[PDB]
Amino acid sequence: SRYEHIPGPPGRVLQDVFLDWAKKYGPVVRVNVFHKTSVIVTSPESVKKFLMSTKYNKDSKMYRALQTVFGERLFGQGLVSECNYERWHKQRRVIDLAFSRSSLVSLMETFNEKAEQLVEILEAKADGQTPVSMQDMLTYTAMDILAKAAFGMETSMLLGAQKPLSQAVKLMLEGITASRNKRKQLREVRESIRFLRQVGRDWVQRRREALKRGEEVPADILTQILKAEEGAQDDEGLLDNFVTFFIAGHETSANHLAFTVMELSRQPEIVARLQAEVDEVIGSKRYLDFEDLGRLQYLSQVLKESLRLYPPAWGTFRLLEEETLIDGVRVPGNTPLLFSTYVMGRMDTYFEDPLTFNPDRFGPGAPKPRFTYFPFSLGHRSCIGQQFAQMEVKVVMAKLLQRLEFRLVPGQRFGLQEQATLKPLDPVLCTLRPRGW
Ligand code: HEM
Ligand SMILES: Cc1cnn(-c2ccncc2N2CCC(C(=O)N(C)C)CC2)c1
Repeated sequence: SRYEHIPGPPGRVLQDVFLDWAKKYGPVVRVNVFHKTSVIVTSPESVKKFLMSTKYNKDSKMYRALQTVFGERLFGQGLVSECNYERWHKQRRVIDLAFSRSSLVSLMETFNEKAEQLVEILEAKADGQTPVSMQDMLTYTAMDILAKAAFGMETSMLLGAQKPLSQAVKLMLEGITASRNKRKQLREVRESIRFLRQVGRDWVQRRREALKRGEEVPADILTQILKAEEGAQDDEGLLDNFVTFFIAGHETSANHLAFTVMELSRQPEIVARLQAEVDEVIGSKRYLDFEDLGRLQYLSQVLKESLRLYPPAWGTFRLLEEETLIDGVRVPGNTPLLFSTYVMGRMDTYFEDPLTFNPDRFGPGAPKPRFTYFPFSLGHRSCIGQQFAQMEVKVVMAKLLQRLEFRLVPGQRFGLQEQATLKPLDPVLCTLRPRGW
């Protein structure tokens, strides 16, 4: 009864239903998400008010399925799932040192080496007939980049290594999804989460032994995760952030690459423009320097437009503590507010011809979306990995565009699925040819 007065109803995802309801019932709508009543707020005035203030914190109840799944601690109180401002701020300021401009410049060698490994694997299959799952290959690439860049470890998923780890990630993602929506599935999810935390324990002990033996350890994300727990009572906070960064640092990047390859397979004119830009900026060069990234201006526009239609992370929640009038609607206190870049990106009120893929929306002369577009969120709880992700994805896409042509296999769909994140429904099965052919 406390929400009954709020407007709302008497390869698709629940986000599409929410879009239909936002269009029909307006900027403040009652919905059920993760088994809880919430209110989706889709005005840019509400996005600005609630996301750009430290007054409004995340609603912990809407992060329970990241904290713990089926009684197994997962992300716990790591950087994503910690909803107490002062406990979040302490870890954020320490882990931020690993995402400095200087830190990220030093990662270009890892980005380039894993992107080059992926394109050599794909060029050997580029016979115009062998079907290749681009969603699988891009996920292996993202995992190998993350493991190396963040932890100094070689997963070698591009070589077919670490299949139990790959299985553990997939079952954990299925567990998050099932928790927010029997005996075998419980056992498999629970053992997968323990496996991932045990990977953390093993790799933290490997790093600690290296430091005690006096070996060279390059400062990385893991250095700062350890620094954040200096003098803590135990290792549970460290393993929360290990698992947080192990998962968050590859899954959305993979999803974003797969969506971009999927959408570009039906945009031959935009591909011909991207191929021309990479030819002009990097030419024959095997290696992209940091200064080359800023020169790939049309690619950066294409990747922004991909995130507008296909955001892997569709949004965020804030807790409304006190009854508040939002856009002419009385919203009771202690209510989770849902913000969706997926919903707002598909509203004609905010984007003209919203289903058209048009990179010129992000062109230099174009008016910037004002609080209608937030694939990395906004304000103090925005993605810490945003610049890491934009660099690694531009490196991978630039090297694909330099070397290969992709055709989506007929019958492959453009629809979405929601696990923990949004990603293509289908494997993005393509045939490949070398450029020139
Ligand atoms: C295209 C890629 C990515 C997208 C679309 C994305 C999106 C987002 C979004 C929407 C949030 C806000 C989540 C919330 O409010 O609950 C967020 C937070 C976060 N992301 Fe990402 N992310 C990406 C890549 C990364 C990468 C590469 C890393 C790590 C290396 C990462 C680590 C995190 C962390 C730790 C947070 C929590 C930040 C905090 O609250 O202080 N993400 N991301
Ligand atoms: C499990 C998982 C896989 N990838 N990520 C991810 C990657 C990078 N940056 C943010 C991410 N998450 C997306 C889920 C999102 C969530 O569950 N909310 C809002 C309730 C929180 C932020 C989390």
